Amino acid sequence: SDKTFLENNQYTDEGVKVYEFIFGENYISSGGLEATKKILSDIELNENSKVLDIGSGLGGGCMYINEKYGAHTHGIDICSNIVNMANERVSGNNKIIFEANDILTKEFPENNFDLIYSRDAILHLSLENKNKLFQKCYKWLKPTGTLLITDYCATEKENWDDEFKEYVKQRKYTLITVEEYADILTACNFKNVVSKDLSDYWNQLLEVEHKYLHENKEEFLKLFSEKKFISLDDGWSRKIKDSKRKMQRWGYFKATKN
Ligand SMILES: Nc1ncnc2c1ncn2[C@@H]1O[C@H](CSCC[C@H](N)C(=O)O)[C@@H](O)[C@H]1O
Ligand SMILES: CCN(CC)Cc1cc(Nc2ccnc3cc(Cl)ccc23)ccc1O
Ligand SMILES: CCN(CC)Cc1cc(Nc2ccnc3cc(Cl)ccc23)ccc1O
Repeated sequence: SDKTFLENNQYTDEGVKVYEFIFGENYISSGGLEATKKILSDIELNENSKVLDIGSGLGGGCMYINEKYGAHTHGIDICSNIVNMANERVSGNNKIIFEANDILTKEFPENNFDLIYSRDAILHLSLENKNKLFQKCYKWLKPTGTLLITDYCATEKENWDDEFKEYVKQRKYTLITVEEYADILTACNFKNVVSKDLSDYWNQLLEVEHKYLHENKEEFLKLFSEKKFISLDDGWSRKIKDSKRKMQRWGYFKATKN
């Protein structure tokens, strides 16, 4: 599937390390540890709780959830190179496992998890694939369970410019509106569906990251190339510009089963 594509483009080892430089250790998405603390601030779990992280990446989210709650965390990520990196950071901790697998082919028992959690990963999935995932997610949640998601969203396609279309095409993203996304969750039988466009906050995160990149660019070049620097600088500039003009949006979704 998109495995070899992702492993050999956006999520190369070098690419992942660059992301870590800007998001912080163990994170490859928006706001790293700080945003994660915010996203989980109203979430209640204990040591016996069971957590699924969809697209767990370098594992920072699972580590934080286990650190904060003592919960059992199980991360699934389709990139084997990323999974291997994550595994090497949690070798001592038996309540944190990662597994290399497409979440779509992954099989789980019904009523399994207290929390199903995903941060900026579901944008990789086609529209059809987003639907079957959430139906599988519904099954997997215990009756007392919560689904918790951040994901890239967008304005309708008639408002995309050429550059945004090209970015979405070459990254093989499928981006829908916050409303279209919320619609899928209700269609997949979830209750208490809560949707928020967090683009103002996302823009603040991107700004901190962008400033941080420039402030620490000497340390950056010590580890990476000037080519990788320009590319990253350029990409953040565009995400900042596009969230400002409401073209690219950051969706937050929180839902239950009953
Ligand atoms: N079909 C799929 N199944 C499982 N993981 C997938 C997937 N499609 C994309 N991914 C993964 O989703 C991750 C998105 S990047 C963000 C990773 C992590 N949630 C964090 O915030 O740091 C990537 O590591 C990618 O490999
Ligand atoms: C290298 C690791 N760093 C980047 C500077 C992580 C990181 C921190 C931030 N800072 C912040 C995140 C969330 N809330 C914040 C609130 C305030 Cl008043 C200040 C900084 C915040 C933003 C993005 C980001 O990626
Ligand atoms: C000459 C100008 N061209 C180069 C071919 C610039 C150009 C950049 C892009 N890259 C991008 C456009 C919008 N958002 C982006 C976000 C990120 Cl994280 C990275 C690249 C982006 C796409 C098409 C395009 O034509």
